[PDB]
Amino acid sequence: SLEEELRRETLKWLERIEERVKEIEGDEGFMRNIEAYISDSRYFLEKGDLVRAFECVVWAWAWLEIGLEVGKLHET
Amino acid sequence: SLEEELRRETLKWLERIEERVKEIEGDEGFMRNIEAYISDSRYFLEKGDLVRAFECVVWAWAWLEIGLEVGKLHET
Repeated sequence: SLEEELRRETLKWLERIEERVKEIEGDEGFMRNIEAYISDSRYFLEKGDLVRAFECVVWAWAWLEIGLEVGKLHET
Repeated sequence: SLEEELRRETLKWLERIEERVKEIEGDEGFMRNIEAYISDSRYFLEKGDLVRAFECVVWAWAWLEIGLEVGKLHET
């Protein structure tokens, strides 16, 4: 149930960002960080490390959202 | 045990940032976001919403770390 809640949220945000990353462009470091935590969330999700899996999806989203906010990233 | 793992990590990162926020200065929006998710992590942690509690601590840290990286925030 806590396992259920973390799995559902991780997958939800991970499926969203795998699409979202494709819609934005900009600073290559920001973009590399994004893919780096996307890869890591995917990897931990698969082997069942749910806390690290969720932790990496939130970092991926923060680099993405904050990148957009400060104009290091732009929608295509 | 998953409850244990989320509680331990949330508290650990929350006690660290409550100190850390005091050591840095800069852009007031960045700083307001930081305190806003610190407040929210504290609130969810207390009522037992562990996933949202952890989720807010990671956002608080990302605004802080990324703020430092892009030089919107500085160590005092």
